Amino acid sequence: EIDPSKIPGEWRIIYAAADNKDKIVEGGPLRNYYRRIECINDCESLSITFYLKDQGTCLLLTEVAKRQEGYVYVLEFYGTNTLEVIHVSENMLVTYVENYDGERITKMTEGLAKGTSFTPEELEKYQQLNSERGVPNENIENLIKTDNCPP
Repeated sequence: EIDPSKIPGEWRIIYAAADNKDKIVEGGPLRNYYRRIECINDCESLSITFYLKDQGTCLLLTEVAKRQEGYVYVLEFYGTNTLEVIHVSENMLVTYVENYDGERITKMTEGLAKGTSFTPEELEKYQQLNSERGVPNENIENLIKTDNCPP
């Protein structure tokens, strides 16, 4: 059960995982450094602020994802995406994204944090969510360690 009151916040991304790992490694289009999620009209839309890093340059973007059904949203960004908020707590948010780039479908997750770094229970929860959705835990990338764009 998703509590929409917990969705908004100054989130940072710790981990991402994808079946097509090339999408989320450094230089990949779906390696996105979160800064903020804002709910618009009671989460009818999510306004998501994040950085892309390209050739050493930090690109600060805000993209708006529109509600499709429940907490599944849609946005065009390097292809057609659905983005689902699959877990949210006071300190953790996990997304599940399906991206179609005209050639491949990519299934991926993002593990976002507030406060201190992911605990062991948070790490395990993230891996369990991945396994439930067929996203390989062997394809987990640590994003926070390469996030050197402005706070």
